[PDB]
Amino acid sequence: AVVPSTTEHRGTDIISLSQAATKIHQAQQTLQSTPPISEENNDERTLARQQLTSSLNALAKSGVSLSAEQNENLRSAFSAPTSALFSASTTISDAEIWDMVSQNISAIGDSYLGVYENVVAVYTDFYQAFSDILSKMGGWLLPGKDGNTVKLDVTSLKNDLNSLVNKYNQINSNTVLFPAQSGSGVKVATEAEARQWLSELNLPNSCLKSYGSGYVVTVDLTPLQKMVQDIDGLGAPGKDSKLEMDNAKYQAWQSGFKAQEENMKTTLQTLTQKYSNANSLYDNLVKVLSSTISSSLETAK
Repeated sequence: AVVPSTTEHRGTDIISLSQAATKIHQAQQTLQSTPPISEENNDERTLARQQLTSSLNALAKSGVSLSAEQNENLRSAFSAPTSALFSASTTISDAEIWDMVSQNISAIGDSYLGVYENVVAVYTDFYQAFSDILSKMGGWLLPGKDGNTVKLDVTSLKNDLNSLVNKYNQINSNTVLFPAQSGSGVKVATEAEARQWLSELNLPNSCLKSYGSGYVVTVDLTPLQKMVQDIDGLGAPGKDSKLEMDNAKYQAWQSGFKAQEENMKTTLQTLTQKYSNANSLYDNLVKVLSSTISSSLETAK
């Protein structure tokens, strides 16, 4: 080829670089606009990453050239990471580096981000449910028949709470934070792994539960369960109606009920913030990617 061109890349190379940029961006847009709040949503995030992965393999497979800086840039940002499902972290060829990028980014997208997504999706759904019960408090609290007393429909409150605790007490694909429950038939992890993610999510050991050959991490039911305990503690209700109690008794019970609600709120917040940092971390990798692919298309003629 003695005719002037705009790039040392091949037409077949350019097609790959192009599709990669497409996937990279569609991925980045998907991951930034679709929150991990529903199972369907997570499927789309997961998909966007898989397609971004494929695009990368195509690049590596195609053996698409790469300048020195591009190689070192890509290398640096992607090499030597993913240790302990924590965040921890020569002349390497071009085909070799795409494979690395394709390998590592996928690990992060799955073993890390993917977990956080699933965590926020489960914890979200879980707190939502608790919120809904909480909105029924209206028709469950009425001032005392005479003067200073208050009637609490302890029974209905307790029933609801219990159903909630009962639902998430099971071990299925709607109550497991880690590992993510893909498919039919419970997915367990080793205890070391279970405990790693337990630390990562700053969750109590109670969230750790065994299932056959392995372990899984669930939501934290301690708060809800203390709530039920206290309700049981107010003493058996009236005949079949509500339980009456004076102010002191009621005041103390309520503050406690708020303390427990407050607890879930704090767990949840730590989870979403941590999810955020994960998602961000992944995005920065996707930026480096788009940045390298962009530099690779620059008119080098």
